[PDB]
Amino acid sequence: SVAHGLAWSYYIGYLRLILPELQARIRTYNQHAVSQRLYILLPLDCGVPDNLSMADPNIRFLDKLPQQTADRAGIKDRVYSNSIYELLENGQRAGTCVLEYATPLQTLFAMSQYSQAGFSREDRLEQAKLFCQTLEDILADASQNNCRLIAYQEPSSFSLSQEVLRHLRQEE
Amino acid sequence: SVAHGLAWSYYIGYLRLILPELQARIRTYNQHAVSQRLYILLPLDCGVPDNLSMADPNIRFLDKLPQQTADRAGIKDRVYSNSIYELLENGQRAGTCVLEYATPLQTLFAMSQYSQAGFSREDRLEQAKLFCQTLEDILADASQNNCRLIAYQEPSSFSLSQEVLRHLRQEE
Ligand SMILES: COc1cc(CCCc2cc3sc(C(=O)CCC(=O)O)cc3cc2OC)c2cc(C(=O)CCC(=O)O)sc2c1
Repeated sequence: SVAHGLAWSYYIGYLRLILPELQARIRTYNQHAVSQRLYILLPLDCGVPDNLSMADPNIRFLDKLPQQTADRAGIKDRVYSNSIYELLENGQRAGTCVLEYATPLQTLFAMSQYSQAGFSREDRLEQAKLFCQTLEDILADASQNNCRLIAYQEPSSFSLSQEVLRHLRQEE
Repeated sequence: SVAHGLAWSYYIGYLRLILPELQARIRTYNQHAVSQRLYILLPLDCGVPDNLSMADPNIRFLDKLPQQTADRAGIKDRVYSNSIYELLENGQRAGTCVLEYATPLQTLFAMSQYSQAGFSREDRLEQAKLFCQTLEDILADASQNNCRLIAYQEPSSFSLSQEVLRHLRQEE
């Protein structure tokens, strides 16, 4: 309901707008190597920290991609900013990619805390799963070649960098 | 459902982040007069053009506000851009304000066109109304002093600039 709408809104209002322009931005950054594809982190616990290096020190901020701008609903030159991270493994750089969390999962988290939202805290997991499955279904028929969904459930020793590396290595 | 979630997501993922910083950005622009408050256009027909001057020539782009940046879900310095418009009336500048459409209304429009979205085209109006009422209910208890909702239904001679001016003049 909320998850279904969030997945559609994230796709329509964000991914549909950045993904067609992403490959050219990465090619530009590389010519001035960062992997292609936006790697989207989908923690099913809906824990969305703003600083990726805090979630895993082995996920190290490298640089920002050149920004994309577009006139969007009266916002002239609405800016789309994306960050490049290096993934470390036993002190070695193992991968470089454009990475971010899916921000609707932070909305699901925050909504469950507001009494007026009518969203119970114990419904978070079911809604996160529906969000991930819906987004997967959208991207299958859309965008798909320009991004990779990294959905995961934390157990208490978990490596976020290893989770991303497993997806990055699958691309060969 | 989709409208309820969109209203909550627009508030949590956007308005909650820009509205506390808005007054300082407008004060800065004025000291270097633009009205305070973000004026949000809510067309119940869900018609969201990207260029405001196309919707009404009497709504003239003036300048961008200084951008706001924040680290957001792994996006370092995620940029929030907002545009300042002058409102004209019989060739006279009648008001100056930060104006944009609510982008979730463009999501409602686009969702109704995608077969996979399970959203019928004839449900748009009911969903737009629910989105506007929910956002109003959120802002009443939140942010409210930093923005003004301009919800309207087009009839076939309508002045968008006059609709905004009526709200702007109410602020005195
Ligand atoms: C219009 O519907 C959406 C929905 C999302 C999913 C997250 C929740 C949310 C985030 C944003 S961010 C936002 C704006 O920046 C306004 C202008 C614009 O839509 O581009 C509007 C909304 C509305 C939202 O819920 C409806 C989204 C996420 C976006 C991002 O820019 C990702 C990074 C971030 O969340 O700040 S644009 C965007 C647009």
